[PDB]
Amino acid sequence: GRLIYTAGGYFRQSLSYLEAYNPSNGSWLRLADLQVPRSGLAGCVVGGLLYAVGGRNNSPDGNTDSSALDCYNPMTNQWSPCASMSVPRNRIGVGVIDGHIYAVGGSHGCIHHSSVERYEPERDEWHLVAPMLTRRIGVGVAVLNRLLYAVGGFDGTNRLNSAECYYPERNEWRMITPMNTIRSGAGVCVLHNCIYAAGGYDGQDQLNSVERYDVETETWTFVAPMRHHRSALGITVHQGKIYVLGGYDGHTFLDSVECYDPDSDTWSEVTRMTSGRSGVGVAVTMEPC
Ligand SMILES: CCCC[C@H]1CCCN1C(=O)[C@H]1CCC[C@@H](c2cccc(-n3ncc(C(=O)O)c3C3CC3)c2)C1
Repeated sequence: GRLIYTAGGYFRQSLSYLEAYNPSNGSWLRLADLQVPRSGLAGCVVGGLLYAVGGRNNSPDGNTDSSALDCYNPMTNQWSPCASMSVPRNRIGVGVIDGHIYAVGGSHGCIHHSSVERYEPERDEWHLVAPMLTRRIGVGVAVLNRLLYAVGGFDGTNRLNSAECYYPERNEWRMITPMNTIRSGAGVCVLHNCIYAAGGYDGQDQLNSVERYDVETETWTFVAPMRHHRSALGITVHQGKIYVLGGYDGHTFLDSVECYDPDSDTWSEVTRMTSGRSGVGVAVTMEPC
């Protein structure tokens, strides 16, 4: 598309911001607020519609895990509730295959989900698919060659380097090569034939390391690290370059936005969000009106 949308997040409380960044002119642009604050959500795009999935409203007067699926139309600049998932999912992963949205893992209270469900925008309906072999909250999700990948996260006791892959036609999950670094709450995306895992939390500190999985070779290879350690960062791809947005570096909620150029293997600070925050949902689509 054209704009990088960031929705929700957390700073002192769950947030309702919807701001769009234009990598062509460096401009930010605040849009319609989310009807319900939510952190640990995920963002995705299907047929020009932006979707905010799961999360959790950490607020003074209470904390409520969200099973919501909200939908934003850039032409109207309006949100609209859509069908709700079977189960609340905080610290969630999502991935799009054949116009369908896969909601992966997440937490509801202290229940850590292995379950997975798929949303069909044409029927406004969810349906549960096969669960993951492992419970994963704060899981990174990526789609490559119509295959879904769940990478890292937290399973209730330990934080994981493990990763697994879902083959839709079989409705089946299988382990793939684990990462070289334990990552939970990382930024996972796809670029070319590789699945990048950036930052996260490894049980002790926030990570700035970045590695990528080559499906052909089935191996993880480290790559130039980010300039800031990050956890609960937003991540997306725009014109063959990765953008990581915000996160927590261990002491401050970052407004830093970094951009990875895979041809030069370098990271550079593109801009800075209008305020520091972690746990945002990110996606990319057309400009609004
Ligand atoms: C609710 C307020 C208190 C938490 C604040 C202060 C300390 C820091 N932090 C935040 O940045 C919060 C903000 C809300 C969203 C939070 C979030 C989003 C996505 C994934 C995860 N996630 N999933 C698994 C694990 C794990 O550790 O294994 C994690 C943690 C990031 C490592 C957490 C981050």
